Amino acid sequence: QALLRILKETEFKKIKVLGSGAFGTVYKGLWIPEGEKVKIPVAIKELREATSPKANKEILDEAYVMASVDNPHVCRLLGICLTSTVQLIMQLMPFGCLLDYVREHKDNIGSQYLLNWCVQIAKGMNYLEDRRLVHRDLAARNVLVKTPQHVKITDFGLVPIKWMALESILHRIYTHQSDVWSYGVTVWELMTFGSKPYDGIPASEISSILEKGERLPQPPICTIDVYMIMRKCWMIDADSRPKFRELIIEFSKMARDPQRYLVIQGDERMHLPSPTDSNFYRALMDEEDMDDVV
Ligand SMILES: CN1CCC(c2ccc(-c3ccc4c(c3)C(=O)N([C@H](c3cccc(F)c3)c3nc5ccccc5[nH]3)C4)cc2)CC1
Ligand SMILES: *CCC(=O)Nc1cc(Nc2nccc(-c3cn(C)c4ccccc34)n2)c(OC)cc1N(C)CCN(C)C
Repeated sequence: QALLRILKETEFKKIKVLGSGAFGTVYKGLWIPEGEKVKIPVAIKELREATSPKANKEILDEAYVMASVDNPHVCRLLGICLTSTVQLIMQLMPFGCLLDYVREHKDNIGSQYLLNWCVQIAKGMNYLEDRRLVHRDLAARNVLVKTPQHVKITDFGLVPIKWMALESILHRIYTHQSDVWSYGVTVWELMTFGSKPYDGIPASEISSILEKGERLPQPPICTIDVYMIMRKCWMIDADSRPKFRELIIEFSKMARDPQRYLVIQGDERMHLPSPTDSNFYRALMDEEDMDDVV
């Protein structure tokens, strides 16, 4: 219970709306420690509804779990303010979500970032599986960018039909193997630089298209090796889909040599940060003990 700090309304302020997500609106905010003069940027989620003391017990019970995750690629809940409409606090990611990031640097990211992102998302998901926590809403929008070299998964354990496995659409079954399905769509989002999956198709017909056997198409920058992993994530039998621990190894193998698995125009004119630049980013923005990029 020492991982979730109970906050007062007077020690933080919302200053700008960042967007809208699960159970409420997310703001960029400022934390002002009691008796201090500093202003610390934070992220604040204010629920879209009023709550009662009783429901706040269900909230705090889940909030203690959400604050107990410890992995470089999983976001941790930091605090909560039980003010009628509950307010949650986590670290603010200045680079935004990976979905917006990949759209904004479209066709200009490079293969080595993309593959390492897949490695890091799989590391976080494999961590959640080790904790026996199902995400249930993995998507590019829920992958935050701490630095361009370091992403973290957020908002797990809380309808996105076009990301859900077939057994989740048909029977609301959410397992770690259905998280693998959503991971496949998330990678598809990254390889298409943020395209909307099954765009233009009504949600009510998605289950039919999956039962008929059709899947999202192969991105032009993807070799067949990459598309196959995506397709193996979308097999109808959940236990036939790959494990997150296997996805880590496979995308790490492809990251040890990126240009053979992604075909991008100008890829050599990009490249990952030099160690000099990597140490600069980390001393300013990312002091965590993350492993390393491939
Ligand atoms: C009858 N009634 C039905 C529903 C009700 C209820 C309502 C809310 C939560 C609940 C309880 C706890 C969390 C969330 C949501 C929720 O959305 N969370 C995100 C999360 C999850 C995991 C890791 C992580 F870093 C963050 C998250 N996004 C943020 C954005 C900005 C600031 C803070 C943020 N916090 C944590 C549980 C039950 C109680 C019973
Ligand atoms: C994908 C939408 C998005 O996340 N946009 C931005 C997020 C920023 N930081 C941040 N830090 C912590 C938590 C969140 C967060 C969590 N959830 C569930 C959200 C839902 C909707 C919106 C944000 C959410 N976000 C951020 O830092 C300043 C900026 C952005 N924006 C607006 C775009 C990114 N880029 C232009 C800077």
